Amino acid sequence: TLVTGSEYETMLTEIMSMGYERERVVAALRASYNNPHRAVEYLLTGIPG
Repeated sequence: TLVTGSEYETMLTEIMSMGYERERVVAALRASYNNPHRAVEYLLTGIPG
């Protein structure tokens, strides 16, 4: 099922509270495949590009 974006911004907001602006995590989503948890584990490893 497709995702308009809801969960997306919800990833941001969660990982957000975790000291991760919507952009770092969403971009992390672009780098996480849309996943949030991975989005932050990404926030960690450090955005390669």
